[PDB]
Amino acid sequence: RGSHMCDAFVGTWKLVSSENFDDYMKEVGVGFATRKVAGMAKPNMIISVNGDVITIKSESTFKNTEISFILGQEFDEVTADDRKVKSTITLDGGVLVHVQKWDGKSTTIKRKREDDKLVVECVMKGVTSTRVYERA
Ligand SMILES: CNc1ccc(Nc2ccccc2C(=O)O)c(-c2ccccc2)c1Cl
Repeated sequence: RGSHMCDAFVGTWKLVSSENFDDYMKEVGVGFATRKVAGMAKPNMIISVNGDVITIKSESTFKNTEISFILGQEFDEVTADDRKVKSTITLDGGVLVHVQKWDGKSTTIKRKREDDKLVVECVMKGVTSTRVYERA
């Protein structure tokens, strides 16, 4: 297999900035204790591609999580805050667009390359949080 555009996401990433994440978690429905502990965390994100399968791992003092998926194909995901969601991830003009559905609710997580950073935008019902990662 040759190179793919999504190889731009591959690597080891560390959180360097976070904005409005507590308000995003509130809108998602995360409880007080989980919001406080999750808000302290500085995750490392490890992204790899093998054939059609993309794997995103998050390692932190709060939780270690991992998803593997094929673009456009729905999968089960247990989130760091212990939601059991149905997830679909697609590539839209270079942006990984991740929709999570649960309990009649929906949230969208976008992952984009900007300069040498990986920018994550989390959106729920008018509330956005921006989390910026740099290469580890
Ligand atoms: C609603 N709850 C919630 C939602 C998103 C989280 N994290 C991320 C998810 C996707 C892409 C990126 C991130 C990131 O963390 O940037 C976390 C979280 C996961 C691990 C540690 C801390 C928070 C939590 Cl709890």
